[PDB]
Formats: sequence, structure tokens, C-alpha cells
Amino acid sequence: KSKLPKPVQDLIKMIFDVESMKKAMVEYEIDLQKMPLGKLSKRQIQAAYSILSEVQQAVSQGSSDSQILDLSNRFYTLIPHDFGMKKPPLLNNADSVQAKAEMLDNLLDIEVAYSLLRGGSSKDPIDVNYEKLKTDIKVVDRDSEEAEIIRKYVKNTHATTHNAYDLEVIDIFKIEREGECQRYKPFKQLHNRRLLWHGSRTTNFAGILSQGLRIAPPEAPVTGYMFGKGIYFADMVSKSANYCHTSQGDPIGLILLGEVALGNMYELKHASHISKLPKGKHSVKGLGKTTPDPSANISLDGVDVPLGTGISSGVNDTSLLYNEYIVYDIAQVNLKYLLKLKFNFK
Ligand SMILES: NC(=O)c1cc(F)cc2[nH]c(-c3cc4c(o3)CNCC4)nc12
Repeated sequence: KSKLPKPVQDLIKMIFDVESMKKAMVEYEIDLQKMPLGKLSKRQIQAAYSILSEVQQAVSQGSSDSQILDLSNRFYTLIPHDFGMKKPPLLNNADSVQAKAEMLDNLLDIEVAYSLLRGGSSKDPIDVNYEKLKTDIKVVDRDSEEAEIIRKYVKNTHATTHNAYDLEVIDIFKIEREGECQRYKPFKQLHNRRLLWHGSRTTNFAGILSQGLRIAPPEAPVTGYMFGKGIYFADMVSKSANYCHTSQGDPIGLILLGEVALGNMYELKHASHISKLPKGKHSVKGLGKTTPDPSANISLDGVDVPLGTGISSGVNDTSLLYNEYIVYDIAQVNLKYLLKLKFNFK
């Protein structure tokens, strides 16, 4: 006998789905016989990051192949895999290291979700797990102007290059993470506050909601980030929705709208490797060739919502088709909405 609206209950069910957790491990080709979901360890995972860092430093050092193979095997001992016919790829290159690092990040949030679900007896089922997210979740009436702005944002900022799917807003939730208002308070005085997209895999949202958007830990390899270890956002919904990793088998994804206090944006057209920021700068803006039409930006409770159609930016010589935004302090993010999206594939 649960009191939450059904869409909120359906959200709680999808994010605490144990079958989805195991399926994600299977897709990563983890050996579940040797490392079940119930044995995932934050300490083992932390050590796995560190080994990936040693591997990364040894590609760049030009170390012996015996030293590299040995490090790559230590990683596979920490996180056992089952590749069937092929061999476990040697971890001897940036792209192999980044793939295992992105997987470790996903694994950590899966550990957060499952250890939450298995943590500390007369309340309704969906409601006890809802409380573990420490997030107030309310459904946004579809008939509201609130909903109308959000659907125009989604409709107008789908990229032309991301032709593989269309998007339909199923549910719009307004969320308030416990303690995030207070944590965000100092940065509300930063100028240039923007409502931006951040996509992630569904198996990440129990961790995202209970802990907020986080930065990769220092043990993690420095390779693989266009703008270093930070929190990344888009102003084009499909650039973030690509990060849901949804498929035809599971075509439902979750995407966040976060208020991000950008302040004075360090504008860059190519990969730069300071995670440090210049004095007076509070964020990085990667400049894309296409940007939402600035004329159609609107201000909503003092926050810019760039809902315009993508138009040429005039920015030539950039590695980026579309903008992105990075902040390096987790307190610069106040999560506002969680969208349940339907992907209708080609
Ligand atoms: N999630 C997003 O919505 C998103 C939106 C953007 F406009 C740019 C992004 N870049 C990344 C991202 C994730 C990882 C890396 O970059 C580097 N390697 C580790 C994992 N995410 C976004």
C-alpha cells in the first residue's frame, strides 16, 4: 500500500532493478560466477582504478611489454572477466584503459544501488526504497507550463547528427536531493546559471540521486577526458541522451536537468588538460560548431534555459560539433528535473 504517484513508483522500480544490474555486468563480460553482484567491493574497485593508472603511466613511459602485461593481468584478477572465445584485451593503450575506467565508474554506482537496496519493517515496498534515495521526487503535471518549457527544450535541441532515434518525454519529475540546496547556496551568487542536460545509464541513478553527480576519483586514470575530471553537461539533449546507452531491448532512459552555476566560463575549442582553472574562471565551455539559437534563450527563476534550435555558432576550428560544459566542484550543481524518455529508434 504505497502512497507515491505511480510514475514515481515506476521510477523507483527501474532504478533499483536487480536484473538490470546483473545484465549490465554481463554486458561488461564480467564473470558473475567469480564476482557476483553481491560481492562488488568499493575497495576492490578502488584498487582496480589504481592499477589502470599504473597501466596508463606505463603506456606513456614506454615500459616493457612484460611489465604492462603483468599490470593488465593484475587488473583482470581484481575484476574477473569471461570472454568466451576471444582473449581479454591487453590493457596497453588509452582506449582500452578508458573503456575499463568507464566500466569501473558504472560498477561503483551499481555497488551503491545494490548495497542501498540490501540495507536497513512495515512500510510499502516502493516507499522504503524511495526513502533510501534521500531525494524528494514529485511528478510535474503534464498540463503545466513547466512541462511545456521542458518539452520544447527536448524537442528543439536534438542534434541533426544524432539521427539514430527520436525522443518523447514520458514523465517529468522535479527532484530535490537532501542537502543539495544548502551545498549549492554559495554558488547561487555566481553569475551565468544555466539549466543543462546530463545523461547517464539507468543503473547509475540510485547513486546519482543519493550522492549527486560526482567527479571521477583521483585513483582513476587521467586519460580519456576532453576537459579533465569534472562534471559534464550539454545544451543539446541528444548529446546527453547518447550517454544513457539505451537500446531497442531497453529503449527507456533517464536524463537530468541540472542548474549549473557556470560563472565566467573558460571557453575552449580543443582538448585542454588542466583540471585546474584560471583565476576568475569557474567552468569550462567547450565550443561546438552548432549552438542553440541565442535569441530563443529564456530566463526562468534567474536561470538561463537555452531551448533554441541548433544554429551555426560561427566557431571554426573546434574539435566539437556541439557545446559542452564542465565544472570541477560538485557543489556547483543543483539537480532540478529527472526526465523519463522514450527512445524511438530508426
Ligand atoms: N553525461 C553527459 O550528459 C555529457 C554531456 C556532454 F555534453 C559531454 C559529456 N562528456 C561526458 C563524459 C563522460 C565520461 C567522459 O566524458 C570521459 N571518460 C569518462 C566518462 N559526459 C557528457
